[PDB]
Amino acid sequence: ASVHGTTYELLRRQGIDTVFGNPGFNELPFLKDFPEDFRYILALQEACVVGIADGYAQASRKPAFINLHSAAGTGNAMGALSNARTSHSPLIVTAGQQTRAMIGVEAGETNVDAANLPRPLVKWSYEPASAAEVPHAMSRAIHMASMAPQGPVYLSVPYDDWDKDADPQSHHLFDRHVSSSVRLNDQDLDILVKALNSASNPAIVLGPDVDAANANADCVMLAERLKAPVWVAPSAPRCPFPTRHPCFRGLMPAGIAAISQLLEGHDVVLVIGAPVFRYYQYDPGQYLKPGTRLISVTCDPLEAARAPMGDAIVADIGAMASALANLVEESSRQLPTAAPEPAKVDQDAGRLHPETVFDTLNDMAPENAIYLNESTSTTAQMWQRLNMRNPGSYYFCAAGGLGFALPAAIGVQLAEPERQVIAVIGDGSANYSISALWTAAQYNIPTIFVIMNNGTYGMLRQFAGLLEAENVPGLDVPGIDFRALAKGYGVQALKADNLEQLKGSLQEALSAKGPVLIEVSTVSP
Ligand SMILES: Cc1ncc(C[n+]2csc(CCOP(=O)(O)OP(=O)(O)O)c2C)c(N)n1
Ligand SMILES: [Mg+2]
Repeated sequence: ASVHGTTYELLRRQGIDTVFGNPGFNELPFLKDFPEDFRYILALQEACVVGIADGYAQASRKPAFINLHSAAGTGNAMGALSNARTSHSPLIVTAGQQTRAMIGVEAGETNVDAANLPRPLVKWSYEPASAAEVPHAMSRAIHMASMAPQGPVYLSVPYDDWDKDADPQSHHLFDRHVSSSVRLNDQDLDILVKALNSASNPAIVLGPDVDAANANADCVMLAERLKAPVWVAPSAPRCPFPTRHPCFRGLMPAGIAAISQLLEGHDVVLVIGAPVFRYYQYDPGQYLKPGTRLISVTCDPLEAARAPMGDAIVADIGAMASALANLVEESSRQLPTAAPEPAKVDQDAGRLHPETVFDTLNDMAPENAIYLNESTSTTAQMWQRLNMRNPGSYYFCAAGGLGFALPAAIGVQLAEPERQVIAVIGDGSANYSISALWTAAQYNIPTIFVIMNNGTYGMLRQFAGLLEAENVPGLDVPGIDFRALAKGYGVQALKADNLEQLKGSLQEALSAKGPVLIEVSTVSP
């Protein structure tokens, strides 16, 4: 049968038909004789490779298979893998390794200490000891990434292994299925349910793993029965709730003191699918005001152990959310009032304000559109001004790693052809993963790229305001032509220097059959 044939049989039997890669010499014996039932998505830089696969996996809610070249190709993808760890993203990262006979010699393209290079961003890293073990190793790689908490995994395979004969017992791997859909036992669950019904002013914090689980609808019901406000946890990688539902309270501030003040007055605070408050800024204070008890449901033991406060349960987010929403009694309390409609900012005929750009997206864009965010100074306004009523409608780099949104948008749009993907990316952020645009052109993935050009790293200048950071170099990015960049990679390029220009550009981009980039002149932060 051979390792090559057996592995490709194992991948299809495990449901994988797509390979996101940038080719290399160690990868040719694996890439050769490519099965007709598989499809290869090529990106020009390995950060783009993983980013595309990442968005594809997050929207599909299935594993994604990557093929990179040795250490150099693995190294270029490490920033993406960092984002891919904090988003519990099921990624099977494979890298070709030199012939076993020359690894000790360290011949050119040898990945030295290969399993250590991904760490500590990968749940599992491995280099098989024997060619016939490779399929088994791939099997571990798939399940490791698939099993909760979902995470990136790494497998280095010497290129001489693919032609060798596979183990005849490797066929037992093909139909292996491991379940993680677990929930709290009835006795402890009923205790929790009794505490939610007893709470006089409960509150719900929802994290990215809620959207990863597609537990949004269950979380809506739970919020309705509890008649409880709902916040999305800070540094949110995803949107787990309808942003215009009367219970939704918006994006929590990323500060210790600021979160405990918001939570003050709620006896029970139920967190689901979220790390227990990840803070960006140092806002020292009380983690919790007195009279507030916190219960956290998480798929990740690291999150449960990490918490500075509260109880925690390590279970499946989907199974827990569905159990809690169907078990709780409907509260007599009145439903919370929907947050106020956002105000319209003054907009002259000149450079566009971010608020105006987000309002124009909301009226113009489809109700089932998918948004992506790498405009770091405008996140607060984007959450307020974009009505996202459906799951899988928002993605933001989980670890804050720039270069995610542009390639990921191509991956999401590939995963969801029926939904229109609009990526709002700031200037400067677009540079990290710029080559990915080519993949959208070559495969005609019709992602819309909206570039917010202010000529600066807006968030960095704003933050340098918090604290007296004066005379900080490297904060301005003047003189980039994004329409020229989009042409270089074959993406149709549009511009928008005013509102009417923006309105027209958007209507055109929505009608386009190919990818489109719109460079937007925006006002400085
Ligand atoms: C890979 C990486 N490099 C650098 C940073 C630091 N960083 C955080 S926000 C930011 C500015 C982003 O620029 P832009 O898209 O213009 O954002 P805005 O003007 O909206 O703040 C930078 C450089 C990062 N988070 N990740
Ligand atoms: Mg900017």
